[PDB]
Amino acid sequence: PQITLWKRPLVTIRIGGQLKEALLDTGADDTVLEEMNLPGKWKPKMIGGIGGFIKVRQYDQIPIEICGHKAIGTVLVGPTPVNIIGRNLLTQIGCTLNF
Amino acid sequence: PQITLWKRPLVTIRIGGQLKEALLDTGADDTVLEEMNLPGKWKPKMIGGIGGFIKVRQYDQIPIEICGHKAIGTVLVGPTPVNIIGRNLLTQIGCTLNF
Ligand SMILES: CC[C@H](C)CN(C[C@@H](O)[C@H](Cc1ccccc1)NC(=O)[C@@H](NC(C)=O)[C@@H](C)CC)S(=O)(=O)c1ccc2ncsc2c1
Repeated sequence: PQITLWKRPLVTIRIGGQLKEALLDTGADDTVLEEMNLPGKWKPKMIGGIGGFIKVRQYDQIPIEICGHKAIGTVLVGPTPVNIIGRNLLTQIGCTLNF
Repeated sequence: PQITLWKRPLVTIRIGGQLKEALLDTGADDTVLEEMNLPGKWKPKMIGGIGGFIKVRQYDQIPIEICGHKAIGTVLVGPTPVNIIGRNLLTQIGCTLNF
């Protein structure tokens, strides 16, 4: 699809057996999901945003389908106000910026 | 151009006659640049994301050339981690997300 940027580029994603709305975010190196109780091992991480840093749980090799396109990779989970699909997954679904 | 996402989508901008490197950030509502001088009146504003809010200076109707494309719009200036081109200007330059 083509997504214009008049509004937030929110799309439906499928992860760990939930459908979620998530921002396709070219400014995000990593994918950051709102708090959710994913199974499996994780590693602690701190990521820096506009207001400072938050602590997140890093889960590896998590399947995520982004409206139709399958990806698998690292997902960070923590107290973000929005689900963020970052470049690690955007590259996998062949997402580009175009102008 | 078409810009892939295996690297940060950093582009050269020209603003107030100065060249800077800024991140094309579809997850950002607004454009916020690191502390710098810009001509004209500004008003205090606060903007937020992960880690909470920061105080910025809002400059309206500021010309910025982004990767050779002209925009004129709101530029926020403050303690952002990186120079960010947000949707307010990405829309002006005709930027879309495609996959
Ligand atoms: C490169 C620095 C950048 C800040 C990283 N983040 C991604 C960014 O697009 C966020 C997304 C966002 C939107 C709304 C609420 C909260 C966040 N936008 C924002 O924080 C913007 N907020 C809004 C409301 O658009 C602000 C810029 C104000 C306009 S980020 O979200 O802080 C982020 C994401 C992934 C990641 N991986 C490693 S460090 C890292 C940091």
